[PDB]
Amino acid sequence: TSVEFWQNIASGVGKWLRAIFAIAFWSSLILLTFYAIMTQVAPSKVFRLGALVDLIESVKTVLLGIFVFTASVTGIIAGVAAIANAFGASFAVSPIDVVNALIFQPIVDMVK
Amino acid sequence: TSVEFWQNIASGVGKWLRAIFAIAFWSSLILLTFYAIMTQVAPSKVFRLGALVDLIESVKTVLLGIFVFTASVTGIIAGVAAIANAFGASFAVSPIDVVNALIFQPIVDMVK
Amino acid sequence: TSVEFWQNIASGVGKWLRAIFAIAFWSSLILLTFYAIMTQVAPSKVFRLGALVDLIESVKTVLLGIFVFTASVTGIIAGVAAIANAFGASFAVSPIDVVNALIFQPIVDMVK
Amino acid sequence: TSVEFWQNIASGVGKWLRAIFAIAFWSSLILLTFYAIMTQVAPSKVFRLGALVDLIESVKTVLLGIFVFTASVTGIIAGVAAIANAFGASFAVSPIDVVNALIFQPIVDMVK
Amino acid sequence: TSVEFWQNIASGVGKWLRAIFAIAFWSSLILLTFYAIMTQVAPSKVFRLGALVDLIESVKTVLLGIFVFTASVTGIIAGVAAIANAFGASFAVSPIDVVNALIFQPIVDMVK
Amino acid sequence: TSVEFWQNIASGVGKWLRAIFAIAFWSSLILLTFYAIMTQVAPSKVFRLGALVDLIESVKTVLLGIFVFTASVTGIIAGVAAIANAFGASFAVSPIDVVNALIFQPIVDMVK
Amino acid sequence: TSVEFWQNIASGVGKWLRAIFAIAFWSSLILLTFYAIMTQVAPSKVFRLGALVDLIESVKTVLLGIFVFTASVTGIIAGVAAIANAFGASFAVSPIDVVNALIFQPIVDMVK
Amino acid sequence: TSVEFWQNIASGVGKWLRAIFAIAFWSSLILLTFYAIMTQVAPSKVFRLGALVDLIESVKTVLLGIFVFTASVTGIIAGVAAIANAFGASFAVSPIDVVNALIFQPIVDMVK
Amino acid sequence: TSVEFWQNIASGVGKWLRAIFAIAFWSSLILLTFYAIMTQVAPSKVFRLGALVDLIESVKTVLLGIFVFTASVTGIIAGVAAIANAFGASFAVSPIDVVNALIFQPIVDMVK
Amino acid sequence: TSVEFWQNIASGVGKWLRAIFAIAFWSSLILLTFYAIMTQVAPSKVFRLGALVDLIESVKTVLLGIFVFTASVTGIIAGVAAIANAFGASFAVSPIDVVNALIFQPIVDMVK
Repeated sequence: TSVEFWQNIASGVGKWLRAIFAIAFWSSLILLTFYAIMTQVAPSKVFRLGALVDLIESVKTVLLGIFVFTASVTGIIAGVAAIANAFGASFAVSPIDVVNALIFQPIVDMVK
Repeated sequence: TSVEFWQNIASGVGKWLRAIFAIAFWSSLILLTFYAIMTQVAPSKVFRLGALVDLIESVKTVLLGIFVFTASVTGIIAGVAAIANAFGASFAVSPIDVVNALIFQPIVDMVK
Repeated sequence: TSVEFWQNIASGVGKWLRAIFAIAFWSSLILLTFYAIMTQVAPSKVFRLGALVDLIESVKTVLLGIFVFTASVTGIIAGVAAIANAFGASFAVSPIDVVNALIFQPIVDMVK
Repeated sequence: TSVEFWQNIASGVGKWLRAIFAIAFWSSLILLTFYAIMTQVAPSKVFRLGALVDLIESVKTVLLGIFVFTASVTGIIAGVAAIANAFGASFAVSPIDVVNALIFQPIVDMVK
Repeated sequence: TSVEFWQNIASGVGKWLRAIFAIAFWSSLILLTFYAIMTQVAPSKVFRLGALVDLIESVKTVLLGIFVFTASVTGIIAGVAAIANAFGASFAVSPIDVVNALIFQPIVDMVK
Repeated sequence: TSVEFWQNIASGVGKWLRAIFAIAFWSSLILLTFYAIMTQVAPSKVFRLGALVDLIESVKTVLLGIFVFTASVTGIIAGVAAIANAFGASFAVSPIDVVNALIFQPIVDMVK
Repeated sequence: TSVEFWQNIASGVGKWLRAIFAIAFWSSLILLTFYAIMTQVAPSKVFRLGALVDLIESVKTVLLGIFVFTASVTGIIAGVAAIANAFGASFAVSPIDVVNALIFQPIVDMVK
Repeated sequence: TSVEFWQNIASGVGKWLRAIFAIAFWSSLILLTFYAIMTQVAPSKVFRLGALVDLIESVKTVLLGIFVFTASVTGIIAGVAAIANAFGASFAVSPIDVVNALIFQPIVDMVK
Repeated sequence: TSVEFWQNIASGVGKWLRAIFAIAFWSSLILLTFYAIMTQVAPSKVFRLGALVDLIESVKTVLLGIFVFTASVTGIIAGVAAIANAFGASFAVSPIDVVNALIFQPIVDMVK
Repeated sequence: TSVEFWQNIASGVGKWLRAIFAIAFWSSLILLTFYAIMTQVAPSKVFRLGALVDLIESVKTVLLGIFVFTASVTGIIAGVAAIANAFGASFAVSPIDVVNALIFQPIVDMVK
């Protein structure tokens, strides 16, 4: 119906999504903690060993997911910036600012 | 539904998990004590010897579990900090503070 | 063919599904009991230990499933209620009543 | 096919399982008795000593199993009761009644 | 190409499948026997104990599989019979006859 | 490929397994005899005492294994017979005949 | 690109696979030998007993694998031969020759 | 990479394993000799008696291990030979030659 | 707009794609290395075994992918060359040069 | 974004992985040393015997893992080299250099 309506809805959903993404990262951390208490308390050696293995699995998968997310954001922004070339068009969007704000800004300002 | 709802639930579950993790560490200590009384009271020499061996087993496994937990936390935090590089992004999260608060802060403030 | 026909079929299948869901929850409880007798009777220590571990696995998975179900119901109802906004539409559905009736009402009125 | 069919089958299997669980507990008691006669009759001192040790092993493992069972039942019921909160839902199930009926009611009414 | 061709092929494959299903049930029985001789001959106590545990595992899994099969057959036949209702259609198929012939008829007429 | 092929292979392996099971039982008997000659010839008192203890161990473990085997066979056959109920299905398999033929028939017809 | 090219590549990979399969069978034999020396040299009785048990495990699993392989080959060839029927088609492939050449021909011509 | 490479590696490891197995058998013999000198020199009667008992233990365990090894080799070879039947396949491997070469050929050609 | 514009863009994207394909192959190699360290460090035997299995999985899938890629390139080039026939048209493109340059040229000139 | 960026990241992760792999091998050596001190200090004979057995287990598993790693690397490189054939393509990669640099070069230059 009107432009600022869509602007407001997009901004709201964006902030909600980045907030819940930070919550998701810290939930991965708490799941790391849960596997820690599991390997601390599990009676048999084999269960503690399996808890250590899946702890390493969780840390590796969270790191890989973060890597893919940041790499994809940088890739899309740099691809659009480069595709502005070969045509003469100027794309001054400062990719570092957007890749910082979308990825690491919501994460940092949290205390557990 | 709302952001602070998820924030509160995550904070509550985090504090509960760290508290029960400290309880778990001190339960490992009391299990050490139980093996101590076992090797103190076991009539035959062989049973006292086995109690000593599994006492050493328990101390080694608790130390290894603590090592894996702290190493994994430091590894994930430092990996995200380093992956902030090569892209120009800034990740000022003070990894020492989080590795202290998640690992050793709940443990220290307990008296048995 | 006619409206009340579909109304009746939907109501019947809904009541059947909630009844069998309560049966499912209490079957999870009886499976907990089965693991209890397993760890009570299993001759070797290792089998009792594994029964304890999978008992904890069962309780954690049933709790997680209940959490996801209730959270999803609350999320859909609150999302529709909020999407009634930004347009002026009124959605007076009392989400608490529906999340109670769909989730906890069938469960409570059962005795094992 | 029909609701009361599943209700009857679940009730029957539940009563059978709790009865056999009480039988299991009293079988642990009779195994205690068997180790008692073993340490009473075993000719060499070492065999009587080992019978005493495994008698203590049996009593400790039965006590630990009972503890884990009752703690898990209380934990699941209290977790569902608490998860009824933060949403406004009411869960009036009287956890004490169910933890009594599932755990200690079948055990008490037996004479050996 | 022609109706009785498909009728014959379906009947043949059906009889072959039910015969091999009865063979499968009696092979589960012989596997029970193999675990019996294992726990009878295994030198160490721990191996006999594990053979007893996996013997119980095998009997429980065969019983659960038979239960799921018969329950699914009864469920599909009764569901089609009930779905004949609410429309006025008549479905006189005698579900007991089919659930007997598909499940227990091939099994009974075998001697090991 | 064909039904009677599988029938013949199953019957052959079944008879072989029951024959070797009877051989296993009588080998348990000969091991009892070996412990008897050990406690008869062992020079020191302690070795004769230990031979008596492990003789009792062998007899108790063979009796327990036989008990578990026969109880499991009776349990599976009676469970299938009872699960034929609640559905109307008839399961006329004469459980006593099968529990006799699988358990005690191969054992009896042997002379040592 | 051309027919005999694919013919040659398929023949080469087939001969390589059957040769390495024969190598695999004889490696199972050498693993049997390794468990033999383990149970011959293992100092404690329990380790020799476990080596005997896993030796039996290895022989049973190799025999079961060979059985499944030969049964599957015979089953596929006989199924295609039978499916040539009911349509009038002739399938003169001599299943015995192929089941011999694929299974036992590479194995026999080896000396360890 | 190539067939004769795997052939050579398998042959080499096989010869090494059979040689060390013969060394193991003769080491069992030298351990018999060590128990002989122990019972010859042990001052107290009880220690000589215990040395005699564990000497008998060693001879019985070496004989049992050799029996299990040769029986397992004969069993696997005869099982594959018999499983060649019921399918028409020919398995001309001369089981006696392989059971001789794998078991007794390395042992005989040694002088202590 | 102009021919050499499209020529330049196609050449640039082609070189970028072949470079990242070589990077992908060497990343498959480093993933092989990661599974190697996993099976080297994994505490329990089962985890090392699974790491070996998925290591073999990775090598087989990389080899199959390379095979499909090179076979598809050769197939398309040879198909166009052959379709030049039956019409009299000449297609002198030297398929070996293109299948070398597109497949193996980017891979070889890399050092890890 | 750019080629040398991916080149640098791949080279860095490769060197890090090979360094930590060498660390892993020497950690296997130190674990061998730990089992050595265990069997040196363990009071009862049975514990020293078990330490010897698991010492042999550790050496065998490290040797098997190294074998699988080097064999897989040689296999993939030789498979790609051979698949360069049958198409005319040239693959001059010197497999010996890569199998040396990826496997043994990081290991050798370490002093413990």
